[PDB]
Amino acid sequence: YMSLEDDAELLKTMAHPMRLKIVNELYKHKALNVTQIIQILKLPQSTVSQHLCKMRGKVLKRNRQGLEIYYSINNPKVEGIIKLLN
Amino acid sequence: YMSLEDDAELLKTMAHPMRLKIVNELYKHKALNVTQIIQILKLPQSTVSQHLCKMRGKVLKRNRQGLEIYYSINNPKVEGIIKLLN
Repeated sequence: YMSLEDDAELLKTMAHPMRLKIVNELYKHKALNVTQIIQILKLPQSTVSQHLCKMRGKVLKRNRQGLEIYYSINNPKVEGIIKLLN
Repeated sequence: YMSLEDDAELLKTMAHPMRLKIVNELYKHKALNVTQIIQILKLPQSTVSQHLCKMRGKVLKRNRQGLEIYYSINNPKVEGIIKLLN
């Protein structure tokens, strides 16, 4: 059941159009900082930050390089799903 | 062809433990009626029917053969995702 709950929560977290767009970009670029993500998506800074915040942990991993914060996919399942969808 | 919104909505519809169980079972048995599903999941008919109702047309296909109504997976993305999740 835990494998099912984990998986259900993963899908739930990814289940938003702009979040899938963010995950796809991270899949295409491996790792991106918030500024880069904003640039590509052309969305309000706060919109991107809100999405990244909700995704951090189960879908994305956060890494700090200097003063920049880099996001990348934190689970092989996420990458597999994004590939299947695009 | 499916849009970004269709993909997000697909994940949202599958984002429930028992729904993932249902999809996995259909993946393994190919065709199952409500009674077979209720007996496999060991859940109330009310609960199972609601999940099937929400999934029909987006995640699952409803089929009729004589007096029997059975479900199957006809969306490639759904099959692809359930395989990746196991």
